[PDB]
Amino acid sequence: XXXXXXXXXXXXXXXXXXXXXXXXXXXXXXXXHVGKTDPGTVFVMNKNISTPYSCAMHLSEWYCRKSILALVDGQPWDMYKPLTKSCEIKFLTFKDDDPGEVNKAYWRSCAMMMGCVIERAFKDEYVVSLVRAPEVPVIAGAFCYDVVLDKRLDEWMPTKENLHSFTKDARALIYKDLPFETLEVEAKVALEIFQHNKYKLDFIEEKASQNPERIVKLHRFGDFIDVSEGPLIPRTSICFQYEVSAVHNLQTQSSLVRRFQGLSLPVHLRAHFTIWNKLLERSRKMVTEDKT
RNA sequence: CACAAACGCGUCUCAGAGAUAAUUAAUGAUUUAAUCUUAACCUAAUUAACUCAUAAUAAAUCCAGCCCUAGAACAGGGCACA
Repeated sequence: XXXXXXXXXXXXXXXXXXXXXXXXXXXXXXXXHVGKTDPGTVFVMNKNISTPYSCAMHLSEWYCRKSILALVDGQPWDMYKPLTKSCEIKFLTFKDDDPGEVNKAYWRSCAMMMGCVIERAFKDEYVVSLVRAPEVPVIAGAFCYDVVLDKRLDEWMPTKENLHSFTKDARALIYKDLPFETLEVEAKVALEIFQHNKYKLDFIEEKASQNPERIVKLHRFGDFIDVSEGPLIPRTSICFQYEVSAVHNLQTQSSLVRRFQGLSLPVHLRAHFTIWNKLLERSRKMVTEDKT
């Protein structure tokens, strides 16, 4: 499973390098960024596939480190979202009155993150087998990560120490400080990469083919790749803590589905350890609910 | 005593025990048939110091900010954070 993951990561890196090469082949472009977040700001630079986060860096280190999301021409985008021609750049943060976008992005980042973690733990033991299902976001403050496993994992029970170890590895990758990557790829090469995952194949085939856009955004964290229609968390330093609350088993059309669920911590801030235990209980209860 | 504080002039408390002092008082008893608290040896009893069966001590790893009978700073305490 290590050779297949290394070959898939090498094929994804070659496809990302080829797409990036063919898209950035012309390095002559005009990027004008003008808008008022704080009072007015006017800047003009020449680059292709320009990053608004680099403009945040251009302003100062403070607004840079406090940058979470980027509102462009009224449309909310990730800070890694490339800009072209004239654009109006606004900096959206958690403390702002509109938590929704950064919240959704946060939950989708947490789902992805564990998408990597579980896989890495499953790369520790060759006995286990993992197949990723689609993820279900919940605006109630929940996120559900769906997956299916080998029969051996169906026979063997998920002891508490296990999930604790998953949490430890999650925090490990959290303080490892690994930057997220944003790739623009065709549905074809993507289909080829996701061939080993049936649910993702069905996802792309059914949903993405109906969509007029053949350009899909692949978010890469470590050796893990995920499909996202929306913004991602800026860095690994943004997420202070993570926890694994509980799992569920659903039976549909004579098929079994294993759904893992947990919670996340915004703006690197926790009130106390008591309210943390309370957050554990709340987490598990929200897992028992399984909102849809 | 002109705030709810600090004081005595006011009130309360003060304890075993073990061992040895230098004197001094002995038991069976040699060397030296007697005698002898001593040479040996089991052993009876004797100020303060010299010591404790013990009483005070130590859960670091956030503490912004607001307060305190706490306070030079610091330290200590208390305030139902985002």
